[PDB]
Amino acid sequence: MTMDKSELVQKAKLAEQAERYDDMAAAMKAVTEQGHELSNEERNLLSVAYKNVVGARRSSWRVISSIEQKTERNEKKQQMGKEYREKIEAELQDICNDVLELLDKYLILNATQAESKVFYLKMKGDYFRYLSEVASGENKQTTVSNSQQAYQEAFEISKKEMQPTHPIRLGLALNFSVFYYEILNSPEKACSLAKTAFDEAIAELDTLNEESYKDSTLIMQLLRDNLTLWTSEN
Amino acid sequence: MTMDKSELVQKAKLAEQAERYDDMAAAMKAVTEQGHELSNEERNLLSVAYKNVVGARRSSWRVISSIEQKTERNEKKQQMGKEYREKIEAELQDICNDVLELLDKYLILNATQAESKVFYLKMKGDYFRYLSEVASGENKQTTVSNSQQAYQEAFEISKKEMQPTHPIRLGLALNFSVFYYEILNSPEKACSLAKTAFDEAIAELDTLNEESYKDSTLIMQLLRDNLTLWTSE
Repeated sequence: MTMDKSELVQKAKLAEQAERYDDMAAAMKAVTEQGHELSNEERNLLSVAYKNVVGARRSSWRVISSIEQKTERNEKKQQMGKEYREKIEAELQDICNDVLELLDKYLILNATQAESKVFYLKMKGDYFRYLSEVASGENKQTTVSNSQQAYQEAFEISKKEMQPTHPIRLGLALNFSVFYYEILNSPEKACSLAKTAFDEAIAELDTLNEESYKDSTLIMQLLRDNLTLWTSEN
Repeated sequence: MTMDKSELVQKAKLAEQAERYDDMAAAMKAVTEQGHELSNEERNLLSVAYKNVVGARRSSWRVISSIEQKTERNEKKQQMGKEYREKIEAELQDICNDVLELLDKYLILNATQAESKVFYLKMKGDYFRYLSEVASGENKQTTVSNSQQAYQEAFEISKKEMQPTHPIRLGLALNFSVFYYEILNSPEKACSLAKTAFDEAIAELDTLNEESYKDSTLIMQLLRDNLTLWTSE
């Protein structure tokens, strides 16, 4: 948008406080479309806004999907359940596609440092993952594959360029391992990935911190908890 | 759109389960616009949908208003708080105005029994009251006056036609008394209305019935609590 960036950012913050996450996302999409690299604060606002927008549609889709499954002899209740589920699905797809287009058009190509690049490639993986959850047929294999590919690309960059305790690297490992567990139904790959990322970070508990170690240890703990759970479920 | 009434109702119910109240409201608006008197189930769906739609905006408006009064020294910051509040205010106005138009064009004129008519006039009062909360200047006096007028018209019918324990009649007295107290700053009139409604209901306990016993006595208790609070001030 042609609106002042600082005004759009302030509107995003107000929208967040008002719990008007569709407004928050529109403000940050407008900031993105100015075509400058986002600051850390701006990137976080964009990410929170769309998480919450897509989150609301995912929750509605789960509720309506349950109703629609559940055998329905009543012709109008059944047909309206299915049509409404389809309407929510399309809304969700449109949101994810809008994010994916921001990523491909502005965010990934304007990213000039490895950490930002990893952050955005991770987000691409996350939004393909959301699309996967509602996809069917060939489109499902395609979205799953695209999600894996974005997460893998992020991950190789993060291993080459970032410290293993960096919270963005750790957050990627968390999400990627959970992708394997929940989307690909592969607890073995999920464990293998989470274990390596956890062990690599452990090898560098030489952060500083003692004052700020928790920026890393809190996600490390999430990885370690998944590992213990997964190992004690197989 | 091509949906028939049964489809729209089913959609409204699905929308409610999904917490998609804007969709719920749009479905009940379309049902209304078909021009038939609403069933009791339908009238309740419409009321719940719009309560939730408007309630969300009002909640946002209160949040923004509070932030705007903490500060903030900016050319933007106080200015953006005000502009964003104003955006919320126009959204709220558009919702209330849509309801008011449904009420003026379909609901009130198609109502064939007193209880419906009172319900919808009360709602007209309620939605002019919501508009008042964000109005300023001359438009504020106009919305307040319109709220009072609709509540009054409802009240005159209810006293003539409905039992004093009827939950709609009691709910009207509650909302109307609270209007006088909170919006018009007239505690004496507020107390008088609440006290009369409470006293009339209590004199006719045998008109209570199993189906609406709880609904009635809960409102009667609200009226009695306001009365105790107000008289204490």
